[PDB]
Amino acid sequence: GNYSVASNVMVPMRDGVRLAVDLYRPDADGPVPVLLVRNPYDKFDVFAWSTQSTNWLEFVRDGYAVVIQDTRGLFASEGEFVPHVDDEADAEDTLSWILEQAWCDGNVGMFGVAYLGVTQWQAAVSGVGGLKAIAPSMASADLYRAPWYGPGGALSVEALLGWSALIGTGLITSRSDARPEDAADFVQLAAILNDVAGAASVTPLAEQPLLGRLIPWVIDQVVDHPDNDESWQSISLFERLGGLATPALITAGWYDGFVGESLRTFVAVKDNADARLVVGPWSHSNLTGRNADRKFGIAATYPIQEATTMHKAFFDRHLRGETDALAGVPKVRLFVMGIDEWRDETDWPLPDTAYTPFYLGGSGAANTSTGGGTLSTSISGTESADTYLYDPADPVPSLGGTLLFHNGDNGPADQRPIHDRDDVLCYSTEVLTDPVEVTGTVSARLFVSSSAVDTDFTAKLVDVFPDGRAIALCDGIVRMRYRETLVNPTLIEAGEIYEVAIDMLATSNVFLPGHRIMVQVSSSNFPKYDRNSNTGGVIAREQLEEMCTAVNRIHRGPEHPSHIVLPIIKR
Repeated sequence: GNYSVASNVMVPMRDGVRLAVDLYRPDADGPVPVLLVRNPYDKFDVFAWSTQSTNWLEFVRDGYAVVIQDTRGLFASEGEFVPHVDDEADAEDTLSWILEQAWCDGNVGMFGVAYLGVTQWQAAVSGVGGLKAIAPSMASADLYRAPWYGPGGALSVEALLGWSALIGTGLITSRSDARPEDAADFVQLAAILNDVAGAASVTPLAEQPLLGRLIPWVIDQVVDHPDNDESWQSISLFERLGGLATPALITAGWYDGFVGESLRTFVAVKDNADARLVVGPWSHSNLTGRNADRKFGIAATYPIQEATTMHKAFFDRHLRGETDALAGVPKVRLFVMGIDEWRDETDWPLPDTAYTPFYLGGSGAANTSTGGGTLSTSISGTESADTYLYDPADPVPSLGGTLLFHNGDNGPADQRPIHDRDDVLCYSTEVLTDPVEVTGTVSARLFVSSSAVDTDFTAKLVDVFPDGRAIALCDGIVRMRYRETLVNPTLIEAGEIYEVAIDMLATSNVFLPGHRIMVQVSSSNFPKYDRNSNTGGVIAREQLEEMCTAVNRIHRGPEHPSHIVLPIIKR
């Protein structure tokens, strides 16, 4: 079909501030269903994000109108920009405006990735009857849990500094008349992006002259609020998701920074409305399926046309009343790593998931990959413990995983470069003779003790290949002061043994014959997470010099059954 495009149509918000939108309307008679996208990266720049989403022009050619809007305070829109705080109201007023237009038939939907996904959850809680469906990709409904902090209570510092530098560069390269400093700033912002770990290594972390100037929010909201307090609660949508009845087509990536939260949104809305889930082996910046030491095959490449077809079927069902539009479409579609194949599922978590404990054990010290650390479904008979020194000045480098900006294009990273570290404990199963599928949420329960009043403990699931590659799958961290709650932290007593849980997000991997299941335990993973100072103080306000090293210990045996819980699937 044919269509037209109207640029910079100004939409008034409740406070009088006008946001700019571009209207892609089909050349048809009568009102049509409409799809909305709220974008902070310039509505004009469609190529920048569309390749990670859908060939949505197909929607317009098929009769849908598409509205792309500049969020408040950015590019063509008026007002002041502050992340997240105005999106709920602005989305509500925008949806109301769309519903009032002559070309809207009363059915509105949304789609988009990341920030363009978070804004959909913020729109969904408005209660606007006209919003019939959303499709949040690689998104979150709880900004503290993803992407700024996490279930463990540690700051995702590389995510914060990287995104902030990107926003800053955008704020500058768009100004209404360049400034004298602009040139210099753009240089500094680039220096941050080329070495995020370096930018995150400065102490006190809270001191950000550049970023703090270009976007105060970086410190005023994120850095200054390490507890999941009221400031975070205010923009979290998660608790309100259970009361909604809005269909949601959710997409996630196993190595994507928002994966944990993306999956949780599916679980939160699947009972009250038509929810769909698609999870590929992608990281935020790498949807190719190709990584430095791991290739998932061409079938793993983000299937943009298939995604477009699925989104159209989803919108046809919920916005155009086509009751059989989703016939044959699975509820859940996962890329199962190892066998490296897409597979349909009827639900997530998968039905028949056997949450199986794999206990830490072994003779001697489990320090380093050449230690004697073992993993077994049987409880260890010997009461032992592995000890190591965690020094904030020398944290374990982040390698792959869900990194967003700091080397965030190699999720399934080979871990061998850090296997020689004494602060990296390794526990592996024997070489497998039969495949073992692990698909679902993953967590660990460790009995630990520290010489400090606070510290961190990390756990990483790894697939060890016959050729030696130790490929990262999923990982988590627990900042001890938040061991029981992210809201009201309390310190620990040196030497006392605590049983703590580490949320390791999720994965889908078949450990094939010849492989080993391995878990890496430590007390740091920088800059994925900022370093714990081991002092019990305000971490972001401490000087490296005033920080302490900590002698940490992992207890294992009959009385302290430390283990990782794997979601075993047997078919």
